[PDB]
Amino acid sequence: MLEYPIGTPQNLAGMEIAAVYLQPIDMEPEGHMRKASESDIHIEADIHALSNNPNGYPEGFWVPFLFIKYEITKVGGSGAPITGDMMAMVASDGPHYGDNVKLQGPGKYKVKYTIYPPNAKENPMSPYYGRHTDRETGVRPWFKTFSVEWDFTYAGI
Amino acid sequence: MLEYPIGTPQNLAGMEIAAVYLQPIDMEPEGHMRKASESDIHIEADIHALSNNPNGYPEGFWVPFLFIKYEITKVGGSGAPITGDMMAMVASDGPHYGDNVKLQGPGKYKVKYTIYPPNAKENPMSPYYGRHTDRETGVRPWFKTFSVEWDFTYAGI
Repeated sequence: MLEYPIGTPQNLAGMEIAAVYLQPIDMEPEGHMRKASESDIHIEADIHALSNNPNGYPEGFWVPFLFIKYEITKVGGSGAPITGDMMAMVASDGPHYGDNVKLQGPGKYKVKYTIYPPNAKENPMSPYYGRHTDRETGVRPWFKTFSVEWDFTYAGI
Repeated sequence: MLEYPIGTPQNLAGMEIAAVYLQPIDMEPEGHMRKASESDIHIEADIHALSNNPNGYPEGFWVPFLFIKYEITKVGGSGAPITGDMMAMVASDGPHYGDNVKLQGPGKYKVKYTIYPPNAKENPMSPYYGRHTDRETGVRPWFKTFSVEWDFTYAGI
């Protein structure tokens, strides 16, 4: 299989944050993602733990229960920025955060992800995840919400 | 601190299902886990992907967004079964499903876990996790809810 990079990964808060895209996908449950026929790409945030991750993740593990918002702006650029909220999902190459997106034609785009930890009140997965805090098995506090941004040139799949 | 085994792991549906326990833990958010001072153990379900996992997980990955119910019964003795729902959480050794539990003194206990996939109606994370189904990046359907059982001897902690 082939995927396409959006810039190069950025390392922050003990995680590698990478942006990639591929053709639009189909997902179970149906009717949540924008229809593949009405989309240009499936954009993803690939987030994995670095070595000595402060929240207890072994190096390379997928970081679960995050909430990621995105804003894609065409440089530059008559249309409104493209925005959305990713969904966590599994594919044949493992779990990702992703969304089907309709772009605004070929050209240069700015991509910004805003990444919320699993204790953020804005993150609807926060009620379902915890963090040990006892001395023997506890980990460091969650990172604070942050953003990452890249530029990429979209030509079309 | 010791991590005690509950039986030996069992392999089903491309996953290793293991049961272990340790001393009661403290967790953020507070007020979800039974107080550590009012508990005997923290019981865990350790679920990781085997090779050729049918849902797309690389070997060794934690299997996320499951929902686990447990039933702990003192073998052939007085006392009702002890039931509850685990919660997903991260510790210094990575993510787990777990819960703080009060037992009924030393002795032999049966431990049964009932494991619900992300698309089960009983799993509250169903609106928050998907599975690709397109030909190029799709995976096999989720497993159906199933149970696994072991027993162990509790001596104290």
